[PDB]
Amino acid sequence: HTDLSGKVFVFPRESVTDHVNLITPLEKPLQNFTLCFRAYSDLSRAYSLFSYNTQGRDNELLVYKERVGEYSLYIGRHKVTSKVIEKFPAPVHICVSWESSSGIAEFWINGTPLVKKGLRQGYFVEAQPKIVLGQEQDSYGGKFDRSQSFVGEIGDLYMWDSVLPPENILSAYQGTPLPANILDWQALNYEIRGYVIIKPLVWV
Amino acid sequence: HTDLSGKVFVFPRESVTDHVNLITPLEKPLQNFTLCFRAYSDLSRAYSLFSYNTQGRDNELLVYKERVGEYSLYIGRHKVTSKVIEKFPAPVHICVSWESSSGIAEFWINGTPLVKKGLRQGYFVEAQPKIVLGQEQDSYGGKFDRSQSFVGEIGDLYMWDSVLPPENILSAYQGTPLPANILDWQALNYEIRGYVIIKPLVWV
Amino acid sequence: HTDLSGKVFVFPRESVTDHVNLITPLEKPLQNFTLCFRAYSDLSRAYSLFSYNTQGRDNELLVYKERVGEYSLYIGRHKVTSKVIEKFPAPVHICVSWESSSGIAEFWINGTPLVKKGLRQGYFVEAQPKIVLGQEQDSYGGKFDRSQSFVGEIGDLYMWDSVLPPENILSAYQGTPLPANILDWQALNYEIRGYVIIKPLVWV
Amino acid sequence: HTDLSGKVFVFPRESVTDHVNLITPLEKPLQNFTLCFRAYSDLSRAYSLFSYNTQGRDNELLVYKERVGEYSLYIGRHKVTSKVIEKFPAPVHICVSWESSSGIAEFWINGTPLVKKGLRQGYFVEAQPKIVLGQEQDSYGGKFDRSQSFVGEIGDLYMWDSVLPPENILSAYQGTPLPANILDWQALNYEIRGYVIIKPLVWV
Amino acid sequence: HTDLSGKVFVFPRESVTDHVNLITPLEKPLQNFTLCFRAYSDLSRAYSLFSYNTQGRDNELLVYKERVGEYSLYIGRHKVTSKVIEKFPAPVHICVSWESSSGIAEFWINGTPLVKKGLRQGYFVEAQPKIVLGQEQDSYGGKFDRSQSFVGEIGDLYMWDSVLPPENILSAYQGTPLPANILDWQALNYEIRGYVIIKPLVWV
Ligand SMILES: *[C@@H]1O[C@H](CO)[C@@H](O)[C@H](O)[C@H]1NC(C)=O
Ligand SMILES: *[C@@H]1O[C@H](CO)[C@@H](O)[C@H](O)[C@H]1NC(C)=O
Ligand SMILES: *[C@@H]1O[C@H](CO)[C@@H](O)[C@H](O)[C@H]1NC(C)=O
Ligand SMILES: *[C@@H]1O[C@H](CO)[C@@H](O)[C@H](O)[C@H]1NC(C)=O
Ligand SMILES: *[C@@H]1O[C@H](CO)[C@@H](O)[C@H](O)[C@H]1NC(C)=O
Ligand SMILES: CC(=O)N1CCC[C@@H]1C(=O)O
Ligand SMILES: CC(=O)N1CCC[C@@H]1C(=O)O
Ligand SMILES: CC(=O)N1CCC[C@@H]1C(=O)O
Ligand SMILES: CC(=O)N1CCC[C@@H]1C(=O)O
Ligand SMILES: CC(=O)N1CCC[C@@H]1C(=O)O
Ligand SMILES: [Ca+2]
Ligand SMILES: [Ca+2]
Ligand SMILES: [Ca+2]
Ligand SMILES: [Ca+2]
Ligand SMILES: [Ca+2]
Ligand SMILES: [Ca+2]
Ligand SMILES: [Ca+2]
Ligand SMILES: [Ca+2]
Ligand SMILES: [Ca+2]
Ligand SMILES: [Ca+2]
Repeated sequence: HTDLSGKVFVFPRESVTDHVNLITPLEKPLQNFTLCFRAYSDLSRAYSLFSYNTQGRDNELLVYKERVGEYSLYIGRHKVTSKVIEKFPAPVHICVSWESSSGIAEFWINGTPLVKKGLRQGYFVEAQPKIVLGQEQDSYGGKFDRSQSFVGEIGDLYMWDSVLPPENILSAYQGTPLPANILDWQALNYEIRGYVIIKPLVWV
Repeated sequence: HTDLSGKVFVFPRESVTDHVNLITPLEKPLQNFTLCFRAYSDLSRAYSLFSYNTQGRDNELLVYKERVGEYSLYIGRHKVTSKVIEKFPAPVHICVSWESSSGIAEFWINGTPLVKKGLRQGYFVEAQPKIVLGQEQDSYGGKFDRSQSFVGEIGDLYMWDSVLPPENILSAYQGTPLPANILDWQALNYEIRGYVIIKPLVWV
Repeated sequence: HTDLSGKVFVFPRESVTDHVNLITPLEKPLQNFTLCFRAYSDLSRAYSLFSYNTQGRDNELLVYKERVGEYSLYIGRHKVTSKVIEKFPAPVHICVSWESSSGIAEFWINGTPLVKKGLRQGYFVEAQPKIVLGQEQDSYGGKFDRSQSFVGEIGDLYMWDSVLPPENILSAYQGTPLPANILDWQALNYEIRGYVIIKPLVWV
Repeated sequence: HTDLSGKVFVFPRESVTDHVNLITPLEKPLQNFTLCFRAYSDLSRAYSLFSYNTQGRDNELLVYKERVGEYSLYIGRHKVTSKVIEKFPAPVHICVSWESSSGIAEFWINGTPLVKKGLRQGYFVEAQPKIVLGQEQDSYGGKFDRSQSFVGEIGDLYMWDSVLPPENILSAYQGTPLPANILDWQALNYEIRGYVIIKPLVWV
Repeated sequence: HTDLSGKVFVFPRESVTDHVNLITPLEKPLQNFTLCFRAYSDLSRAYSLFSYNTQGRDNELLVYKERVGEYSLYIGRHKVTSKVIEKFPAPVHICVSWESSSGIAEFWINGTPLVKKGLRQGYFVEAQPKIVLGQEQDSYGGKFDRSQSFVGEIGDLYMWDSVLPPENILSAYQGTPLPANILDWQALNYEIRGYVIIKPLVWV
């Protein structure tokens, strides 16, 4: 219930402590989802963008940046990776959807679709998650790793319990996202832990 | 008899099992043909795009991607290769024609002609093929190789028993192909085997 | 009290001793500041752009170019670094701000914001500085290092005791800078030491 | 005489056999000449573009591609080479002129002049040539070398017994060449030997 | 007293002999000068562009190209070098000025200023020079070096006994140079020695 429109979280340093917890009242396992957000980082090493863990389940839903031009999604421990030509460093808009019935994961980078990949067909992503920005969880809420920490800025984060069609991905990219029912940047419940600063978004 | 307009086959993972069989009424050997399709893959290793084998004849008609920027056509186990400047990764539209009387092979990449090459002048491509997408055949219908598997998306596949002139190549590229009499994306008989998913084409 | 409009300092050679002292009656420690200037150098080795030391304190406020595309700010010996795509050699406009309350350092290169970083939250930059262009200080006013010397041209330098908003940054870059209260190019007090020549600015 | 307007010779494979003989009625030594043609090849090794030998005299007039971006002219066994930034692979339009009185050779690539070079000032290129496309001659009409063979397509070839000024070079590049008196694509006397196929020009 | 408007000197081969002597009415030592000319060469090795020697003094005023993207000026055997982004091979317009009072050398490449450098403050360039294009002098008029020879084309050369302001540099670049009192392409006294050919300028 905080509207962060026009603002970003800044993770201004590398650490094993700095992070934001995102709170969602999700109690039903997910068959489908889409996650979109905007990020600006000049890290060359790998890092976690979005870490969603549940009780007894590490890497239940994880968006991980392997290196420049390579984006990975983990579902239930398994992963897929797709490549893109991108400038570095540069602000980026990232969406990824996943659909249990087919296992298909769709990444979109700056409104451009990456090659589809597939994993975990028939799997249900569990609910009552702990969701962390800034660090990658290895436990339910913790066990961070400095070498996976995100340094930079994140904004405009939305998560839906459905697979967005292309037009709705583009809406989000263009700054007019459709209402989101899992996480909503315009009505976000979060906890800052450590050194995270909220600043205006100046790089769009 | 299936209309796949606006859809693609997604081969969402590397494997030695996942493939699509394409079924054609072909009992007469081929003197002339054109084959067009659209593909999107972020593999950098080599892979088969279109594998056509006949009884006792490996690589009877094979479209094979050597590496970024290099496309090969095999006719009757002989091969030619032509080069092109292309982005990686990127969607591509590929056409290739071959004419027995001259032996000339013409590749067209995104509506741009590659340098013509020639092979097997006077040869007839054998009939009663097994045609496979997703894997490269070494037997009549099988003996696949994981290191040659296609991971990504293929759509808009057409095959004609004639050599198309440039305007019809361009028309296919532009999404208004001439009706095709060997294989036709709008009236396709196919068999999915293993993990292959049909999805909307979102990258044109 | 000198108007350097349309002029630059030229540091025309590598040396250990050529430099300009910038004089400001700065008696109270700084909680906030912004520094903007234009520079043109074809050095590929590291160099100091702006060196501010106080008695007994090295690198109290230092803007340092590590290598092409990498800009560093030191506050009380601690540093942050941010990256940018830039041409080399090329003239550049650089602004950097820092805010004690948040620790946030903002670099802007040719009116483009770099990724925010953060350091020294709650700190105050010490007053009574010696401020040097052309050389990096390791003592209070001296102990230079030719391998860190700046060779090239600097102009349009301003320093304010506040964090400028983006509109004021862009005005400095391409419009009328807001008059500045610590250092101001239209009313600058300076001392030339060694081989430094004032010339018209010809590269904007 | 044959009008090859809108057509090309296709040398579809590497060989020591495949070539075209061109026949001119001139029957005089050459003091001045210009030669223009279009070519499209994806060879990265060296190759002969135009080979003119006379009785007992190798490399009497030879246009030879050393590697991407490097064009050589031999006159009377001596050579010059000039460089250009060019795309690879790509269609190219090539003109070269030579003037005995000055020795000056001018290459023009896609209507752009390369650096002038000079050779054989005062020499007369011998009369009664054998002129070959597709292979490099080492004898009067033969002694080819597969490692110097041209694989690809050639069209729009014209040769004049004078040095064309820039405006006439550009006319040739644009597809409105002045009528030519040594060799003329619109009234060409030629002999195909081995595997050379005439096809429509599809790459302009 | 020869008007070379629209023409260039072509140095069509590497040699230790080919050169042009430029003859000037200059008789007093030089405190200030500007030298502009256009050049086109595809040499990648080092070479001399303009060699001005006086009795007993090598490298009295020398414009030397170290390698692509790097231009050097020698005054009285001392050297400065400045860098630029340039295409290779490509025609270039080069101006360089030097002012004894400050020691400042200003290179301009295609109307774009390079970083200023400084040398020989207070020095007077000696009079009664021998000025050579095509070779680098090590004696008063001679002692050439094949590995420093200029191969290619030079035109539009002007030398003034003052430091030109930017507007006048740009005029020369654009083809409307001010009349020049040391050397002037429209009223030039020169001696061709060896293989140098005058041709029309075709690459502007
Ligand atoms: C998941 O999404 C698909 C469309 O992608 C939809 O057809 C399906 O009903 C969704 N499943 C659930 C449980 O909402
Ligand atoms: C194949 O093409 C050639 C030339 O285009 C033509 O002569 C021949 O009839 C074609 N063959 C068939 C069966 O159409
Ligand atoms: C400086 O900005 C701070 C935040 O660091 C702000 O709260 C304060 O008012 C400013 N301090 C001064 C001396 O202007
Ligand atoms: C070749 O060109 C030169 C120009 O130098 C001219 O003098 C000469 O007559 C030309 N030769 C012929 C046969 O036209
Ligand atoms: C050289 O230039 C300076 C300007 O800095 C000028 O004062 C001086 O007179 C010039 N010398 C001559 C002989 O013109
Ligand atoms: C161990 C490791 O490198 N990674 C990469 C992201 C997921 C997984 C982890 O830390 O849990
Ligand atoms: C053996 C091999 O490397 N290749 C490449 C494509 C055709 C052929 C094959 O697998 O049959
Ligand atoms: C020691 C060193 O390499 N540096 C780089 C700039 C700051 C610091 C110094 O010279 O004081
Ligand atoms: C021997 C050789 O390498 N060459 C290159 C072209 C001309 C010459 C020849 O084969 O005759
Ligand atoms: C010796 C040498 O390499 N050089 C480079 C230019 C100046 C100087 C000379 O030849 O005189
Ligand atoms: Ca984990
Ligand atoms: Ca971890
Ligand atoms: Ca096979
Ligand atoms: Ca195989
Ligand atoms: Ca220091
Ligand atoms: Ca130091
Ligand atoms: Ca030969
Ligand atoms: Ca040969
Ligand atoms: Ca010398
Ligand atoms: Ca020398």
